[PDB]
Amino acid sequence: MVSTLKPLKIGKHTIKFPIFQGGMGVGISWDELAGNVAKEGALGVISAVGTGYYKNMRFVERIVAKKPFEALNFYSKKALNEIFANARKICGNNPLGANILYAINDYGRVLRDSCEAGANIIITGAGLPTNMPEFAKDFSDVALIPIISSAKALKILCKRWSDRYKRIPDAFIVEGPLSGGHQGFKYEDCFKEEFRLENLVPKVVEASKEWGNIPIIAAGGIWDRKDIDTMLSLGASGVQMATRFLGTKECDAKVYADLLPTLKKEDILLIKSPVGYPARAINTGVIKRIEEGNAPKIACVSNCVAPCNRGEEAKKVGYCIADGLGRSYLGNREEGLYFTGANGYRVDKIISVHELIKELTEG
Ligand SMILES: Cc1cc2nc3c(=O)[nH]c(=O)nc-3n(C[C@H](O)[C@H](O)[C@H](O)COP(=O)(O)O)c2cc1C
Ligand SMILES: COc1cccc(C(=O)Nc2nnc(S(=O)(=O)Nc3cccc(C)c3)s2)c1
Ligand code: SF4
Repeated sequence: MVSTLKPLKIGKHTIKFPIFQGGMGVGISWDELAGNVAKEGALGVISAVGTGYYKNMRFVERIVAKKPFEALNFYSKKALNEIFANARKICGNNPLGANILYAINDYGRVLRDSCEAGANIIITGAGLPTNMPEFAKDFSDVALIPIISSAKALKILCKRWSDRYKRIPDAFIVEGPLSGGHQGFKYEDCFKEEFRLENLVPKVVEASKEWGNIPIIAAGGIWDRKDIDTMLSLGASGVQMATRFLGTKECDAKVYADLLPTLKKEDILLIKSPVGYPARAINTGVIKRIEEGNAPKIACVSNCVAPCNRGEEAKKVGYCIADGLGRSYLGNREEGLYFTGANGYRVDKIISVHELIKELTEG
């Protein structure tokens, strides 16, 4: 209840604690997780990726081979609407974010869908999102947050946004190479000390100085209050954490509650991805199937990312990311694809979102 962490302003919104729960697809950070996180006073973030899978394709107009047909159904507006409404049944009008990656067919469509669903903040990575305000202009109060890997990207994004829209980002998330999901670094760079989050954050904060000290949120490998305090002492205004929340009871992908307490460090690895960035996965499910010669058949149905070119890169790397993550959300241990931060092996007990926030904020 008593904390020395101070509330964080992002645009017109305020969160009690300077903590983001990072967005996680597919079906990992939806209404239960984000709702309870926001209820606790942190920023709950709803992933807008693969919402067609929500409640086993409850809100898709067409299904092929048990998959949402095309990007209009993979990124389902009605599903997103219901997820946000259900989250607000828990967290009321407490701020909620919507996370949507840049490298998609229909980026503006999904951003505006998130705004119309009630998002207070849009968070976008997996690319250089130089045009978020173009699609946000009808929603003046929604804060816009790019995820970056470098101070150079901060400078570029601010200059482009300022020149074109007379607006700059409301915050920046700098994500390091210990994070879950995809990495904003080449595989070889993920292991180099120059790109450790403790080295990225000071550079991004110094670059931020020139544009009015836009708040900086450090993400990737942050485990406990000590890591939070380190990042804050390096100039960050807040932190974004995901793996800790991946190990909470309120996680919307229930499989993780059984997978994480058994997870060993040697079973976490960086793999190739149809998205075109290294992805940090657990060596289980579809990965194992690929190595046995029983890889699921690949034929693009959901058209989930532009860099893949409708199955070309999926066939090259050996798996479809939409199919695998959807199967994971639907409970497929044999063929699901499972992601984790580097810290995933440190999850022993599955605890409540409430006790996690208490651990992170007490004192
Ligand atoms: C399971 C999992 C799924 C993720 N999916 C996404 C995603 O869809 N979009 C995104 O921007 N980041 C994604 N990430 C990255 C997180 O939002 C977060 O920035 C990162 O994991 C923070 O590091 P930590 O996990 O050590 O706290 C994912 C991370 C994990 C662990
Ligand atoms: C449908 O495709 C899917 C399925 C699951 C997850 C995703 C996804 O978008 N995964 C992510 N993982 N980390 C992300 S990050 O934006 O925080 N870092 C980052 C990473 C790379 C580059 C830059 C600039 C920043 S995005 C997409
Ligand atoms: S084949 Fe490629 S573009 Fe199509 S759903 Fe799979 S990963 Fe996405």
